[PDB]
Amino acid sequence: QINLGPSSNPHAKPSDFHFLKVIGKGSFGKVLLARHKAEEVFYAVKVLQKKAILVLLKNVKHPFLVGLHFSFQTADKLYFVLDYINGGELFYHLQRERCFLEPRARFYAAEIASALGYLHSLNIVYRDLKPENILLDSQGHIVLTDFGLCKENIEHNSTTSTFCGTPEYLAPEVLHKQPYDRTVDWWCLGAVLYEMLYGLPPFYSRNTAEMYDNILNKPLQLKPNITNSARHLLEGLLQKDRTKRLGAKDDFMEIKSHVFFSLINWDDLINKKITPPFNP
Ligand SMILES: O=C(O)Cc1ccc(-c2c[nH]c3ncc(-c4ccc5ccccc5c4)cc23)cc1
Repeated sequence: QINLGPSSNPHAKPSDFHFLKVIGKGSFGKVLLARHKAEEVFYAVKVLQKKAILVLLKNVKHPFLVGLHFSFQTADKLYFVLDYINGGELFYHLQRERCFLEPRARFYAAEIASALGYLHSLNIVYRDLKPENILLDSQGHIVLTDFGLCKENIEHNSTTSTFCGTPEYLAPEVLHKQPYDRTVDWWCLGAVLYEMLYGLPPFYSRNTAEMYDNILNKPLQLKPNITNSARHLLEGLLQKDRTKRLGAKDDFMEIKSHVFFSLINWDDLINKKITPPFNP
């Protein structure tokens, strides 16, 4: 038996679920579309094998983090019942539109920002924010797929391909392989916003090794057609030196109070009062 925390359900079994189709295979297992036999509703169920593991689960609730309903385990597998977020991946919409308008992009960046800031206040670092970790809900609000699995305890192939790697934003410090502090999430935020405005990740290249080389050595070139506030924020968030990066000295308060997010009422944002610019 593995300790799963307060969300643990000693009664729940795989026999309670009707699995329909595979949702998505990640680094830490597989996610499947399942309909509860009794309750008659749809859940995204993440399954991870117990032989893959070498104080493991710490679920955090937030209007912009996916909700963990309960968790259960068999002799071989672990199950994590999550909200089925149906609005589709944010970056699917991005591809279909080539890029986002600034008010649109700000909205999404702001919702992600708040969730990251809240986690840091509880001494939790997101570590590896990816476009595949960002979804919109039925209404059009940002939902992050991370629910609290201790990632530094799961055996998985992190092997990187030569051309056309898995979309991910590796900060300069992560490439040097230095411990994750909060400021790594701010780089990821900046990279998410960069891609939202420009259509591709910062320092992008078809060659993965060339891409890493850019991240480390090539100066951040921001093309025109974005506002000064957007320009200044990206310059701040995509600082290669993490002691100079925006949100180094005062974390979320540096992002929250930035001129780019002037139009954001953060109280209304968490309370989902600002209606999403796009409805799925
Ligand atoms: O597996 C990993 O490591 C990382 C990871 C990835 C995803 C999720 C995830 C939790 N809940 C979810 N609900 C829905 C979806 C989802 C996916 C594709 C869709 C395509 C079209 C329309 C709706 C779609 C919905 C994905 C999740 C959790 C962990």
